[PDB]
Amino acid sequence: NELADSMISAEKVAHVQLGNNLEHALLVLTKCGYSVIPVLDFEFKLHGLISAAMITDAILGLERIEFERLEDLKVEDVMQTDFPVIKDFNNNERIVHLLVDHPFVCVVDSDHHFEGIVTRRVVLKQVNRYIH
Amino acid sequence: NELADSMISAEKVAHVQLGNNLEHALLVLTKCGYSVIPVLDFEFKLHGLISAAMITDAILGLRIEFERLEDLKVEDVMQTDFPVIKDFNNNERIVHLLVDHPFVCVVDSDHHFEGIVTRRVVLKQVNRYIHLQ
Ligand SMILES: Nc1ncnc2c1ncn2[C@@H]1O[C@@H]2COP(=O)(O)O[C@H]3[C@@H](O)[C@H](n4cnc5c(N)ncnc54)O[C@@H]3COP(=O)(O)O[C@H]2[C@H]1O
Ligand SMILES: Nc1ncnc2c1ncn2[C@@H]1O[C@@H]2COP(=O)(O)O[C@H]3[C@@H](O)[C@H](n4cnc5c(N)ncnc54)O[C@@H]3COP(=O)(O)O[C@H]2[C@H]1O
Repeated sequence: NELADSMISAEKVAHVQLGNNLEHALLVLTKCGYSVIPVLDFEFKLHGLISAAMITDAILGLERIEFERLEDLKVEDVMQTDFPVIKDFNNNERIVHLLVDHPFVCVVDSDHHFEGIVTRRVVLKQVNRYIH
Repeated sequence: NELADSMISAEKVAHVQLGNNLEHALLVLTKCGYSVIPVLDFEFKLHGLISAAMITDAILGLRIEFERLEDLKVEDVMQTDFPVIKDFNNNERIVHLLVDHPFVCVVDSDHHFEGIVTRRVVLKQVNRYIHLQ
């Protein structure tokens, strides 16, 4: 229902490049402001999602949060790999069902090439539009 | 509408307390799994919202300076300008805020924190409507 024409194009999407370390990923997360962003390789294929909580949980020590380890771990060590996806817009009831539990959903082609995202905000804008 | 009945009760909402340091706030954020949560005082008054993004941005030097986490208080970085629900008389205002806020706190007239209203409850009704045709 014209969620297709609303998808946030991949090139406007903040992301972390695969292979980067967690120090770098924290920097990208902090600068862009977004709490969960996708992880891509140099061909812009989607491998996972990353957040600050994923990074911090991975450096929890027995006495302190071991930040010195941020340099040593890479984003693929801690990124989330099981996450829903959209391959086409012929099933946009699925998008809405999905958005109930996921702030955004990645859309990809058959080769898992990252096309962009659909966000809750897109839907809620339309809901507020039909009431007022 | 039924928006009132679907509020998440306060006892189910993770929060950090005033006066703690930024390291404490990170541990709570990381442990509870939510990325933005309220800041309450010892009487359950609502004072702010805090995320890891606010925390890390506050120690972002010229490199991130994690050593200052023990010296900064949550009230030094928490967000203090945010909307709140006082009543459920104007629920189309609640739909309007969810456009730009993943959740909105509801308070009583003394700013005691009573719970939150999340985008998720509106999205469920949307999904329900489409399932009925
Ligand atoms: N820089 C900004 N400008 C304006 N509003 C902002 C904003 N940052 C956050 N918000 C508001 O906060 C909501 C939650 O953002 P969060 O980063 O947790 O979660 C976001 C974020 O993780 C991801 N996302 C959205 N846009 C993105 C982008 N350009 N790049 C990367 N990720 C994005 O999708 C989730 C849902 O986004 P949605 O827009 O529905 O909902 C957003 C948006 O309504
Ligand atoms: N344990 C869990 N079980 C089921 N689903 C989970 C979950 N943790 C996260 N999610 C899903 O992820 C969405 C975004 O969560 P986030 O922590 O960014 O953003 C959350 C968080 O900042 C806050 N929030 C919601 N419930 C909370 C709670 N019990 N305590 C503290 N904050 C909460 O309101 C935002 C919107 O929450 P909403 O439920 O609309 O949307 C949630 C929820 O649908």
